[PDB]
Order: sequence, then C-alpha cells, then structure tokens
Amino acid sequence: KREQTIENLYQLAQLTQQVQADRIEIVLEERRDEHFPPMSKALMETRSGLTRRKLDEAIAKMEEAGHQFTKNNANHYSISLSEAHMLMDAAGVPKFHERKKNNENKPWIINVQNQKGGTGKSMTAVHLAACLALNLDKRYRICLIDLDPQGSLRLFLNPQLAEHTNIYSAVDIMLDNVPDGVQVDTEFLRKNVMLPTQYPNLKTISAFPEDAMFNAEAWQYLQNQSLDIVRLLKEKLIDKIASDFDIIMIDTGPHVDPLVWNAMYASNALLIPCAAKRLDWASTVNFFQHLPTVYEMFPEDWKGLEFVRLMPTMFEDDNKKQVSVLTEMNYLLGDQVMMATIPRSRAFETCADTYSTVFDLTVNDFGKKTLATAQDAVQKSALELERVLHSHWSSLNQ
Amino acid sequence: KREQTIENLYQLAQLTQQVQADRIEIVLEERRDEHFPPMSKALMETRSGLTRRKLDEAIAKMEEAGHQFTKNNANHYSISLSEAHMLMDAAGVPKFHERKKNNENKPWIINVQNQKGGTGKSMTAVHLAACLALNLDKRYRICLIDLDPQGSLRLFLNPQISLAEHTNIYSAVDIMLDNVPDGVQVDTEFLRKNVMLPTQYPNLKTISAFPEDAMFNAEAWQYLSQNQSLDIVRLLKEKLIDKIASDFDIIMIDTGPHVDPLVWNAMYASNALLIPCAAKRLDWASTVNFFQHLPTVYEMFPEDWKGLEFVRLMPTMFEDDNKKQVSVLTEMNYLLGDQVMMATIPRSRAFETCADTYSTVFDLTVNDFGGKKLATAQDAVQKSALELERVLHSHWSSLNQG
Ligand SMILES: Nc1ncnc2c1ncn2[C@@H]1O[C@H](COP(=O)(O)OP(=O)(O)O)[C@@H](O)[C@H]1O
Ligand SMILES: Nc1ncnc2c1ncn2[C@@H]1O[C@H](COP(=O)(O)OP(=O)(O)O)[C@@H](O)[C@H]1O
Ligand SMILES: [Mg+2]
Ligand SMILES: [Mg+2]
Repeated sequence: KREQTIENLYQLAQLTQQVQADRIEIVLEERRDEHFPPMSKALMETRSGLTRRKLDEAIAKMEEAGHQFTKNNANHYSISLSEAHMLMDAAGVPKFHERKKNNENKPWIINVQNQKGGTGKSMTAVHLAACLALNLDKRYRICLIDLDPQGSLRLFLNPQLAEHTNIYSAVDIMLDNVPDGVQVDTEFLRKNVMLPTQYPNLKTISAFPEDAMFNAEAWQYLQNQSLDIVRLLKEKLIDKIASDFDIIMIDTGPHVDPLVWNAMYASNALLIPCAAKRLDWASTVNFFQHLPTVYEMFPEDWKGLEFVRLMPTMFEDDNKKQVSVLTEMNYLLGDQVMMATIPRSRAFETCADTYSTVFDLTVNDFGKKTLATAQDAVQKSALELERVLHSHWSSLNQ
Repeated sequence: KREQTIENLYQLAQLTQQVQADRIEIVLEERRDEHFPPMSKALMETRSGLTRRKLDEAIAKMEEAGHQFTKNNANHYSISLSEAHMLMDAAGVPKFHERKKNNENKPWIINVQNQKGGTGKSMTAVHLAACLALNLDKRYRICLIDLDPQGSLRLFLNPQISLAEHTNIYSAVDIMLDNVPDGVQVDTEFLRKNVMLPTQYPNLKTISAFPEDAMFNAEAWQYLSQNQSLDIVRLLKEKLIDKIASDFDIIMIDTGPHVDPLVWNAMYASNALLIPCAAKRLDWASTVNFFQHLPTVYEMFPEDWKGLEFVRLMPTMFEDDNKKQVSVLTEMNYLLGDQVMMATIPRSRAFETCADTYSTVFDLTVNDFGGKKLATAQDAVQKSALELERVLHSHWSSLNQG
C-alpha cells in the first residue's frame, strides 16, 4: 500500500512540475510606487549634522551643476533621499568609512535571533537598519539579510530593469543555485544579489519561501555527520561582501535550524529582542539556556561574539505586568539588556498593515504625535546600539 | 578568545535559570472570558438533524426532570452547547462510535502541512475542527494537536478549560521526549488529565503547543548527526498517537511552515494529508516546490507505513473577483483535479475579526462588526467541512483494514 501512496505523490510532483516561480515577476508585483517622504530643510538639518549655511551652500553648489531642486513658491523644499546623499557628497563631509583610522575596520555582523515568534524581532531589525541609514552625517553602508524563508523584509525595503534580471537569495548563494557557467564575483553579488532599496546606502538580501528546502536537504543530509554546514553562509556570502559594508544585520526567525546555525557562526555580534511579556521572556530564557550547548559544537576557528544584548520590544510601559517583567530582565542580566525599549503604538501596527517602516510613513496616515514618539523611540534605540557598536569596535578589528 | 564569550553565555544562562514558565498561569490568564453563543431551536435543528417535534419532545422530557432550560428576552428558548449535547443522548440518536455499524475504526490522522507560511493553514485547521465538532447528530470525538511551537490553537477560544486543581499541562513534544515527572507512566488517564484538554466543545479536545517545544529540533539535530537512524519520526505516533487513539474519531495535526523532524513525526503518524494553499501565485509555486520535495522524504520512512489513503489541496483566502487569483485557482483545479477540493474559503473580513479576537466564525456573533459576511463565511466553512466529511466516510473502510 506504501507503493501506491509514493506513486501517487510522484505523480502529483510530475503533474505540477510545469509551474515555476518567476522571482522578477514577484518583485514587480510587489513594487513600492509610494515615493519615500521628502525632507524639509529642517528635517534635512536634523538627519544630517549640517548648519543652515552649509546646507544652503550645498544646494547652491549642486544647482550650479544644473540639478534642479523641488521647492514651492514660498521656498519650502522637498529634498529626496538621493538629493540628500548628493548634498552630503557635495558638502565635503568625509562620510564615515572614508575618513581616518575607521578606514581600516572589520565590519559588524549582527545576528538578531530568538526562539519565540511574535516578539518584534523582524520589525526591530528593519527599523534599526533604516534609522541607522538615516544618519546622513556618516551614511553607513548597511546590508539587511532576510534569513527567514517566511520573511517579508523584501516588502519593507523593496528591491529594484529587465536587463539586470534573476535575483538570488542568501540560501541560493549557499547552495550555488546559480547558472552552471557563472562566477561568484563581487560584481555579480553587487548586480543580481544585494539589491538596492529606497534608501541609497542600505542594501537588502531578500528571502523567499522556497529557501526552506535548505533545511530539508540538510536534515536528511545530517546522516553524514558533517557539522561543517555552519560555515556556508560566512564562506559563501559574507566574506565576498564584507569589503562593501560597514554593518550587516541578519534576521533569522523563531527556530533552531542549520540556517540559524549559519547565522550564528557568521555573526560577530548577537542581538536578542524579546517582548516584555511573561511567556516571551520565559521562552527567551530557555533560548539562553540552549545557546551555549550548541555554540560549543562550532569549530575552533569561530572566535565570534564581541558582545550580546537583550532588546525589550513592544513595551507597553503602563502595564504593571510588563514593567515588572522588564525590571526582572534588568535585575537578572542588567547592562546586557538595553535601556531603550520600543513601545506598543498603533504606529507599528499601521507599519505592519502597510508593509513599511515609520520612516516610510507620513503624519497624515492616521494620530499626530503618536508617530513622532514612535520615530523618536526607534531613534533612541538605534543611537544606543550605535554607542555599543562604537565601544566594541576596536576590539572587533582583532 | 571565544572561550570568554562561551563563559559569558553560560553565566547568562545561569543568571536566569530561576525564571520558569507556569503553563497553568498562562492558560488561566488566557481564560475564555465568555461563553459559546447559545442556539435558538433553528440552529439546533440544522446542526442536529432533528425534527421540531422530536426536539420539543426531548426538551420537554428534560424539563420535567431536575433540569430546567433557559429562554431569552423573547420566550423562545436559548439553549447552550452542552445542553444540546445532552438533548442528543436524551433524544435516542447515539454517538458516532456508539453506533454498532462501526466500532473498530482506525481513527483518522489528518495532517495539515505546507512549507509556506501565512497561507492560512492554522485557521483552516481550527475552523475544520470546530465545524466537525458542531455536527451534533454524530458528535465526533475530535482531537486538535497543535504541533507548531509558535502555534496558538489553545488561544483561538479553544481554552484548555481546567480548574486550578490540575498539576501541570504538557504539550505533544513533552510527551514525545518523556518530559514528564520521573515516576509516572504515560497512560491514557495521564494524557486525558494533562495533555488533551477540554475546549468548550464537549466533543473536541486540544493538545496545546508552546515555544519551548521548539528545542525538540535540537534534540534531533544532535541525534541525526551522531546517529543515522531516522527513528525519531516514530516519536509522535508511538509515544502519543497510539496511546491516545482509543478516545477519538478524528485527529488533526497542525504542523507549521517548516519541514522538520517534528514535521517528519507529523507526516509519519498521519493517515491523511491536507495541503491548504492560498490562491496567491507565489503561494501556489512554493506549494509546488513542496510537492516536488515530498516523495523524496516519504520514501525514506521505515517499511512499516500503511500509506496516506487520500490527499486534498485546500484553497484559502480566495478573492473570487481577482483575475490573477481565479486564474491560479483554475490552474490548481486543472493540473491535479479530483485531488483539489471543490469548496474553497474566501478572503472574508470575518476571518480577520477572528484573528483579531482569537475566535472562530461559530464563536462570535453579528455584533462584532459584516453581518451577512459572517453568515457567508461560516456557511463556506460548513460546506468545506461537509466535503471533507464525505471524503472521510469514503476512504474510511479502506484503512479500517490497512
Ligand atoms: N513596536 C511594536 N508596537 C506594536 N506592535 C508591534 C511592534 N512590533 C511588532 N508589533 C506587532 O507584532 C507582530 C510581530 O512581528 P514580527 O517582528 O515579524 O514578529 P517575529 O519577529 O516574532 O516574526 C507584528 O505583526 C506587529 O503587528
Ligand atoms: N479567509 C481569510 N480572510 C482574511 N484573512 C485570512 C483568511 N484566512 C487567513 N487569513 C489571515 O492569514 C493569516 C494566516 O495565519 P496562519 O494560518 O497562522 O499561518 P499559516 O497558514 O502559515 O499557519 C491569519 O493571521 C489570518 O489573519
Ligand atoms: Mg519574524
Ligand atoms: Mg501557523
């Protein structure tokens, strides 16, 4: 009877093989067509350590080259992000990475990981990446790798004609899922992987559900006792891209797989976001218990993890239970927990509903101050993270 | 170098070993907080298949006894769910297993599975379970096993209704890994009192899931590497399903978006396969890749495996007026017809309200909006459930022998 069933499933596979997924078509149907909110002169001045005189001089220098800015009959300006990066390049700012002693720097590889789903992990990741990409004084080179096959990071930072076609994911690069005749060159990685977003300096390596096969073709393969699978992501992707980025951030998902193991091995920093709820905190501490027993099995040439941080998410701040849970986090493993939380606001629910960040939204989408406070909270969290990255940076170069 | 990091991690885990997870406290904080919407003679007839005369005679018999019914603002009676279950055995119609026409049935082990998340398989599972439980005439003994560590099937107003006098509450993964007190043995009574919990549907029991269960995969990752045995797929069927089949007509396993050794357990234990897939394009393509991968996995299973008996693709979130989605649905029906189910599930706002309120379309009323939309949604769910029931009654005697 087993024969009949296996025959029937093989028949289903043969009947349905004819349909394949066109990734370009999927990305095209998921086009952004929303136009990132343009910045006024003051918003430009706050996102970029620039005085009004320097900004006016930059506008003059760029206008002398023919480029025409967008202002209204009362000289209110609507500066796009591209114009904002050009104003920095046209202002003489050394643009962090091009200046001294930081010119020779080992890039940060941050792994956002937790065993519980429904804690703002995937959302904290995109918000952190965007908010760091909005520091126009430094203009960090940021890469966001969606390592969750069920991830939607390709929808929040939508990648981009029909002559730079066929986009491969991280897993695809791990399995050499490429034309048999192509090289693993960095220009290839720059061209049809690591696609640009509505932010000029922030690239995303998108994920697709078909990536899940990696685990299936590795769970059965684990009969071979390899325990070298963890080297795949770092040896096949990161080392080929680390020359181009200052910060790489990896969004994994709520599980423990060979893929999440790759994310752990390639990482040199670990970020653990967890909601201030009792169930989420208990699952996170079970994750804590589990983490070292697996990290030991990693090969000796690991030497990873410069620092580890717990990021409280969805903090209600009026709920006695949630504040008590946060105080427990602070008492048990303090200073390893972050001092900047991310609140529960209707703003982030709107973000999830519209597949965008609070920085892609406008004040007229719902709630006036309720968006300003959300953006300021995300900025405080990103600033604390930046302070931690700068503190532990020289220790990362060796 | 990394020695200091691993010592730091061990100190992180030691600093926090004190905080445990009280799975009784969290199910009590998740109490139902409301009752099932009572039925008013009409729903009773439609669900029970009873004539108005027989129903009235039975309720008048029950009223002359110590029991008294209850009406609403209008004198029409407003009977609850358990009151209707009592009406059933107090009307003459036996339970499904009580009917001597089939008393040695191998129960259905239906496995809902697809390596694409967000295609609405969990909602399909909970609604199928609730609707089949609402067949008051036959009163199937149904068990909904949440095998998704991130599953919330206990939440969907399927509350593990249990008085505060019950010691613990274990998941299916806990029973598989023998994660119970040391002295006790896993008998049908232990599973009955600590594993399968009441749901507010008298004929439906639920096995809960918790995020900690995720670590099962680790318990296999080192098993599969240092040992090429593949005997972990037997854990679900042998440690739980076999010791539990004596109490259920139907068992539905909700799995999760992955293909894992836990999903392997769900596949090995199943005798029926449901593949819900949304009418979206990339959903259909990922389900097709899943199809391509499936037989190469099932072929690795041990030689003691009595097949699958049937497979059904369940379209979900169908938008009815979307040209791309209707094209995809017609492609699904054309390529593997007779194996794709006819009744689909719309993209109704009623299911959005369900996901917002953690309920089923049979639990909430018209006031939660709409109105006609909920009626059409629950009618569609009932139609799909009747189709699956007709399929089950067909292929049943095929596996009653094996
Ligand atoms: N800061 C926040 N405030 C309010 N709601 C949030 C916040 N972050 C996340 N959410 C909600 O919780 C859900 C968690 O999303 P996600 O981060 O993808 O979870 P996970 O990372 O566990 O998959 C989202 O759908 C969103 O609606
Ligand atoms: N018919 C429907 N109409 C509207 N929304 C739906 C419908 N069916 C499912 N959904 C939405 O899709 C989501 C699917 O959730 P879930 O079933 O847990 O994912 P998975 O299918 O991966 O298990 C739900 O949150 C629900 O809000
Ligand atoms: Mg996520
Ligand atoms: Mg699910």
